[PDB]
Amino acid sequence: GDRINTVRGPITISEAGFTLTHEHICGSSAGFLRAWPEFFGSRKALAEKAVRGLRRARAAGVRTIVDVSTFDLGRDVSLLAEVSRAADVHIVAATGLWLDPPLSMRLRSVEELTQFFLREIQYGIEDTGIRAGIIKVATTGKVTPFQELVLRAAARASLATGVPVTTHTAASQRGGEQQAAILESEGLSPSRVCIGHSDATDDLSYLTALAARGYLIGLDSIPHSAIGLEDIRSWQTRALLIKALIDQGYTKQILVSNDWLFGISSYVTNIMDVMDSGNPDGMAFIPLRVIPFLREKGIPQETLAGITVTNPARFLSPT
Amino acid sequence: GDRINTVRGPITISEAGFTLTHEHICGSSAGFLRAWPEFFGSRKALAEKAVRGLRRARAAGVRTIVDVSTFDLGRDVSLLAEVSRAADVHIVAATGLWLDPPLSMRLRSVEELTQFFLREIQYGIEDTGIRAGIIKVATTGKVTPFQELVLRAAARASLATGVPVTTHTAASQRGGEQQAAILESEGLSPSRVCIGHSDATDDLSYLTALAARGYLIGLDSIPHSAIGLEDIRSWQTRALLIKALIDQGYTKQILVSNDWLFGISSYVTNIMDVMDSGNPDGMAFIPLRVIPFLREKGIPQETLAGITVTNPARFLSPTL
Ligand SMILES: C[As](C)(=O)[O-]
Ligand SMILES: C[As](C)(=O)[O-]
Ligand SMILES: [Zn+2]
Ligand SMILES: [Zn+2]
Ligand SMILES: [Zn+2]
Ligand SMILES: [Zn+2]
Repeated sequence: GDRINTVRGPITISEAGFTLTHEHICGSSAGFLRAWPEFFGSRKALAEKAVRGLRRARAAGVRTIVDVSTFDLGRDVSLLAEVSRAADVHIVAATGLWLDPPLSMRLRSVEELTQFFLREIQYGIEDTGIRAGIIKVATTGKVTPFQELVLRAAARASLATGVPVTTHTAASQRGGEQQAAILESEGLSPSRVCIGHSDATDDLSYLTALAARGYLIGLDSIPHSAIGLEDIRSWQTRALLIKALIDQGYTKQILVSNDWLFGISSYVTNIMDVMDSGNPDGMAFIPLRVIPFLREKGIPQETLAGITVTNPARFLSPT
Repeated sequence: GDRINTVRGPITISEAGFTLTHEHICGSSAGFLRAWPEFFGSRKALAEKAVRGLRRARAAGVRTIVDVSTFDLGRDVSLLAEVSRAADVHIVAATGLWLDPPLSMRLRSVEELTQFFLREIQYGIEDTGIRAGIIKVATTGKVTPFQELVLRAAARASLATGVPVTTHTAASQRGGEQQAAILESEGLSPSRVCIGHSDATDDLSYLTALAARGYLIGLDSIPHSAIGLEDIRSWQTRALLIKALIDQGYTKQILVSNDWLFGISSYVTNIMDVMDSGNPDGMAFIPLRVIPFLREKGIPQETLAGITVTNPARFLSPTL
């Protein structure tokens, strides 16, 4: 496919440019932003903060982000569109389900879920006409029966439309292997799938084996190590996983991001200020800090451009 | 004090008339109706079905319903307003939380939840300006820590505004007991509280003990017995609890409803069809079947009017 769905409409592959493949404008819950905007100060304040942040990321070279907020992460695509336009940064929206499905999702069959994901990709999200360009799934180490249904529905929607699938995994339980087995049982190519939060451990055997099968490896939370006052595991250590996979021959399988946001209600109160204090760069942390760090370790310009431009383009191109 | 908030604005107490105090337009989940309207055929189809159902209720004497759908039951107050205007039936909307709070609610403190309930009562729901006139709270048998926070936030919002609290219980587990204990610890008067789904038990000692403390008793799911699930008890057995509480001297404490809905996504697919087959009268079941049954059992008109008109008016009218 020669075009990608964004919250402002379709764009050509070449227009995506430097792309952060796992980000959020807001981390919330379905209906929450509209029912309780003053949780974030106001909707206007949240939008203004997001625009300031996206504009700074753009100044640092970012051209596109993929907002991997699903329905149950409180995705408000109208907000995504507002901020995309004002920051002049492309935003790709997601369908799928994260870890907080309400009853009206949890009690659905695989066939029903498949039709929901297809609606969001092929028709539009809500009444907005904005179409999703990626399918987000989350599991909790040992995949539950419902999460298995979500994975199967995601695979079927991907096979029907060509849009990729991206996952949430938990640290330590090597969640990508369980996810990969289920997705392949549906006939989905690994080249359509990113195993996310893969920078949460240093298990290189796990990462390389997935990469060797053709999975994209989401090293997508690099600055999360900077949130704490003095995290035992540094952001540099997370960033060195990028170099490790390059050195093993898997440059083409790497996707990098911040997994940042501008507001969060899906966590206890006041975490946003801790996050912003630890990583004032926000979404600009990848281009301003991680890229120069890797350059200094001797990774060539061509390799960094391949990771930040070519790999996301190949991933997002409907195939 | 003389006015109740509805989805079309304030009404006077006298305007409420025959009021069904526990009902739903749609039983769903936050965000769901707008993300997947075709689950219900279409939004338009859902709306039209609800308008017909409310017009039928109106023709059977109903003038107001209290839609006790909370945020997490997917309450869409814009839908309520549209259907209210088309059916010419008053609808009182709810704040509070039911049994499916999302993470962004589950992680909130009691102070935060209190602010949310207050905003929905004092400012409006979403950006609609439609204010809630009741606070709904749900618990399961033994109250969980989060449900306790919800109860306390509900009490605090009620005490600040005069708006009443109505509950979901598992009557078979005598759930009203733990609810009452928590609500009273906050200084809430039982006369501001309806212990709901109380018709799901035959334990009259449980019901009368609550009534003796001044709680309103929600005998609010009568036709759910006419459907196959829940229990083997008949709807007449449930309706006889109304007579039982009258005879025990608690007429003033009784509230009656159907707990009906016109669409449902927070259960298995097609359950709405099963429900409609078992209760073709919908929200008209109370006035068309239960009221005549009680008349046949010798309950006088004045008593029935007290239960269906006076008691809801006293309950809903904001009061300190
Ligand atoms: C919304 As997240 C902490 O799973 O990237
Ligand atoms: C929405 As109900 C089944 O608790 O009245
Ligand atoms: Zn995640
Ligand atoms: Zn994320
Ligand atoms: Zn209930
Ligand atoms: Zn109910």
